[PDB]
Amino acid sequence: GSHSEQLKHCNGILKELLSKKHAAYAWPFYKPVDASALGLHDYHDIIKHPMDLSTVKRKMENRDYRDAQEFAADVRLMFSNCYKYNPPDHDVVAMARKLQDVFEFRYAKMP
Amino acid sequence: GSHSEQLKHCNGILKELLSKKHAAYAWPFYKPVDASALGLHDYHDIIKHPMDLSTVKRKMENRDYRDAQEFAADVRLMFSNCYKYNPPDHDVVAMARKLQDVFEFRYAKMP
Ligand SMILES: CCS(=O)(=O)Nc1ccc(Oc2ccc(F)cc2F)c(-c2cn(C)c(=O)c3[nH]ccc23)c1
Ligand SMILES: CCS(=O)(=O)Nc1ccc(Oc2ccc(F)cc2F)c(-c2cn(C)c(=O)c3[nH]ccc23)c1
Repeated sequence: GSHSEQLKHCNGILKELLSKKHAAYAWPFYKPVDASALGLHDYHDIIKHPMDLSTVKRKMENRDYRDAQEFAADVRLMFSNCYKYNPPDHDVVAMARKLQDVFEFRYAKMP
Repeated sequence: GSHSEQLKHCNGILKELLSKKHAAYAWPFYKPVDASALGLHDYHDIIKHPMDLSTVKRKMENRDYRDAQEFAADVRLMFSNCYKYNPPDHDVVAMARKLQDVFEFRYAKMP
C-alpha cells in the first residue's frame, strides 16, 4: 500500500516472469519481437507500441516506472500485442495466456 | 479508432462473456459477490471496488463508459478482485482465467 513497496512488488513480479520456472512459455517475450527474422508481415503497422520483458526490465532498473499501474500497462501491452497480431490458434498465443495467468495473479496479490 | 465504434465492439465482447457458450465458468461473475451468503469473511475489507458483469452491463446500457479503456478497467478489476481475495488453487480462480482469456483476446482484436 505504497509506491516504493508496490514497485518492489512489481520487481518481484518481473523476476518471477523471467525465472527458469516459466521458461517454456515465457521465452518469446524475453526480447523485442524481431519481425524481420520471424517473417511477421506488417508487424510494425499493426502493432503501434512493441513491448517485451527486456524493455520492462530496463525501465524497472532505471526506475522509470512512476507507479504500479504503469508497470501493469506495459506487461498487458506486451500480451495484447501478441493477441492482436496472432490468430487465436497460434502457439505463441497459448504461451502469452499461460504467462499472463502468472502475471494477473501475482499482480492481484499486490499490497 | 473512435469511441463510438470501439464501444460497439466492447458491447459485443460483453455479449460474448454473457453467452451460453462460456456459462460453465462465467456464472460466478453474472451478479455481485454476495459475501454474506457465500460466507466470505472480510470480503468487503479486502475488496475495495466490487465489480461484476451486471455492473458492467448496466454501465454499457446506460452509456456510462466514455471509452474502451474504461470498459477494460472494469472487466480487469472484476478478475483482479477474484485473484486478490481467493487462494490460487480455488475453482473460481480457474474459472476467472478461462473467462479472462476470452476477454483479453477479443479485446486485443479491437479496431
Ligand atoms: C524472443 C523474441 S524473438 O523475436 O527474438 N523470438 C521469438 C521466437 C518465437 C516466437 O513465436 C513462437 C513462440 C512459440 C511457439 F511455439 C511458436 C512460435 F512461432 C516469437 C513471437 C513473439 N510474439 C510476441 C508474437 O506475437 C509472435 N507472433 C509470431 C511469432 C511471435 C518470438
Ligand atoms: C454470482 C452471485 S454470487 O457471487 O453470490 N455466487 C457465487 C457462487 C459461487 C462462487 O464460487 C464458486 C466457484 C466455483 C465452484 F466450483 C464453487 C464455488 F463456490 C462465487 C465466488 C465469486 N467470486 C468472484 C469470488 O471471488 C469467490 N470466492 C469464493 C467464491 C466466489 C460466487
